[PDB]
Amino acid sequence: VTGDALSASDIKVDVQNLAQGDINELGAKFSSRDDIFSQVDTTLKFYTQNKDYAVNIKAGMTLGDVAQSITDATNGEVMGIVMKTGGNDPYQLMVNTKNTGEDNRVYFGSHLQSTLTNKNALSLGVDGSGKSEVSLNLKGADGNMHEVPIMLELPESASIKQKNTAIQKAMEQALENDPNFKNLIANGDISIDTLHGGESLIINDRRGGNIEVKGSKAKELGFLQTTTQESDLLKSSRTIKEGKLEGVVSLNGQKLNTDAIIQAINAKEGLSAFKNAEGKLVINSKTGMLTIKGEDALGKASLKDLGLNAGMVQSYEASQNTLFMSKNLQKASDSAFTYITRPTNEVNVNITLEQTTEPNKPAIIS
Repeated sequence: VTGDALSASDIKVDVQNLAQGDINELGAKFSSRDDIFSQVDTTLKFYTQNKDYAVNIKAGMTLGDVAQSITDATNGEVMGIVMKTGGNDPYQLMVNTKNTGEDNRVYFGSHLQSTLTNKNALSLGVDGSGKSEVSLNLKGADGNMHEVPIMLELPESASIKQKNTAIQKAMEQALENDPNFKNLIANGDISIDTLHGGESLIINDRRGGNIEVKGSKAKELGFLQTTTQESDLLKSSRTIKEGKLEGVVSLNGQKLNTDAIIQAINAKEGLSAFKNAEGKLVINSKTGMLTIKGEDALGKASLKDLGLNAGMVQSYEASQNTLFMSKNLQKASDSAFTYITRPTNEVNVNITLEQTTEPNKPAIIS
């Protein structure tokens, strides 16, 4: 092998890109690994390797705790690592992938994903009922859901890749042209990336808000799923205990056959509850926030029988802004080269790619 671009175990190899894992900063600066990361229970939501993960975070956890818990939630596929950086509080939480290749980008919050399987022409307009044939429903700068029409008159595409780019542009142009979205696209909270070599689009909202692709023509873009799953705020650890439970407890102040409790909860403004397929109490709040407390000794002692803890719990969405700022430092990406692309640097005639090469001066195995 000539130069320094690869090591093999008369062949000419231009190495354009190397395969990479993802590297992200998540969370604020800390003075110490031991400082408290969050004083509230909450969930860190992200998506990678085609899997949604929800890492539970408990009130009073340390930065060190959260780092490890990311690693433990994912079985080591996503590594929660602490790295010294700059400034007075040096410690910053990093979330880095174990693996290389495009499929390992980490998308925080919510996302919808498409798969185009044809290059047919589409016109995206307005149906005979006056409704957008395709529209994007996202959470706006004001905290309310809004509808962004997506219009597009596109002849047959030469490839699936140029079609998707076009859609991407259309969606990006719409969002940039709407007051409720202009700055969410500028600051990176809302993005629309292409993936799987052009075959797929992914809308991601790092704040975690609902995403919907609506309209008579959503299917034509290839969204199997057209809405993201609003994930529930609080779920008991245990089925509610059988028999006489006693005392008074509060949910955001509001005083109290897990059925009886459900009906009790639903009669309170901005709280909702239901019974799971496992028989468990699930409580929601409009604010994304719950504070559980016992209103008298017996209540204090009965929270465990409802599989609850005295404390505050927050939706990811409710706590994203304070606990979970994210910035990508390096994007997971496939390797790219030519005698061809691949999701790792190990290209098996065995070859490991180590560096890019300069045009007209490639690696020669001989």
